[PDB]
Amino acid sequence: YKLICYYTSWSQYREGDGSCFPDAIDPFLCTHVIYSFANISNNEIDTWEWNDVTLYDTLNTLKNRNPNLKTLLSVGGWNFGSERFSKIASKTQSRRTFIKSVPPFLRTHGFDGLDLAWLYPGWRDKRHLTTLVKEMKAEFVREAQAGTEQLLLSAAVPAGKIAIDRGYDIAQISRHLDFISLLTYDFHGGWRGTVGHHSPLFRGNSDGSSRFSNADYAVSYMLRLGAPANKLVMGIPTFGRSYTLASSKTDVGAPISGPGIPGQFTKEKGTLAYYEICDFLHGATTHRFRDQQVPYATKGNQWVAYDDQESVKNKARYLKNRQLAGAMVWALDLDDFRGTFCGQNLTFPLTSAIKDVLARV
Ligand SMILES: *[C@@H]1O[C@H](CO)[C@@H](O[C@@H]2O[C@H](CO)[C@@H](O[C@H]3O[C@H](CO)[C@@H](O)[C@H](O)[C@H]3NC(C)=O)[C@H](O)[C@H]2NC(C)=O)[C@H](O)[C@H]1NC(C)=O
Repeated sequence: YKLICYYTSWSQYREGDGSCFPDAIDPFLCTHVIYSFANISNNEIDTWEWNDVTLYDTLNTLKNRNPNLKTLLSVGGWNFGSERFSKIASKTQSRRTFIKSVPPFLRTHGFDGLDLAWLYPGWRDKRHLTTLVKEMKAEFVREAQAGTEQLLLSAAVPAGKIAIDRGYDIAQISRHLDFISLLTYDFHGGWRGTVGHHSPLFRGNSDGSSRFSNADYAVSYMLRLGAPANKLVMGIPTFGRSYTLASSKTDVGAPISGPGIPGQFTKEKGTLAYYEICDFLHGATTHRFRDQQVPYATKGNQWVAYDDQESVKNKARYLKNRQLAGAMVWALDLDDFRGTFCGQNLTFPLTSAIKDVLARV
């Protein structure tokens, strides 16, 4: 089984224990670690953070301890204008220059592959995404003639039904990618004046309008569209989403006035790292959706939807039963990487729980 784990560049700037450097990553925890977000300048892949070149080095040294560990660099991301990706891929001239620049860059900094994080191509881009993947892979195949291990090519893909149909020719890109990570954790969040869970595993017989907004449906849909199970990786979040209650109602369908208050360390409205949630739980009321099989907690006027060891192991058992390639974890830096916030002095409690299930099966 594969255990793909993302590490984010900006997590280094979090104050106190919140600060996370590649240095803190256990070399034997994940099978693949992806450094989150390279930029594109002059139509060539390039660094993002001022000290990325150093961090790349720190991350890749982990391979000295675990020679089997693979690392990839992800291009794109949320702060990267999709319109920018669109303009690059749409023009053969720009596209070819970008593709040409990747292998040398990856080789120079010690990466074993590239992860495409074009966050949301429109319907006009679907065709160009396919071309980008095909041509990028053809270049990786050609570069391997030089005697080195062929570069890996992966892509992060949203799990939303509409998003998939609109910009992804799954049947086509699946044959060129080494693995596809399904972002099965963005099924809810703010845009609606109601409370809800962003990463439910199952539909939950309750509501009906959105029988497509759960992990099980997304996985089944990808399998139907042509993505081979041995190339599909299910995304499991290590963070939680927070909301500010508009009333004293906390049950399903409770009104919302907006995202929750920022966390002490992550300082981003609407999200909390798992280590922040562990602190939040003290004095909070915990609940769990039996149908969706995911928990949520409330305190004062704050409502949090998250994943714990149990929900995470459950999702791991699920992808195993569906014979998928493995699991993907968004943000090792959002898990209790120090292991000093969530009681048990266990570092990476969420990621380790996933590894445990995958290790059994
Ligand atoms: C990722 O790469 C992009 C593209 O190289 C980079 O953004 C670009 O940065 C340029 C220089 O900072 C911007 O040009 C600036 O300078 C020119 C001439 O001096 C001005 O005419 C522009 O108005 C000015 N730009 C701005 C926004 O003020 C260029 O416009 C900008 N383009 C884009 C699409 O962003 C970006 O900084 C880099 N990301 C990081 C984190 O370094």
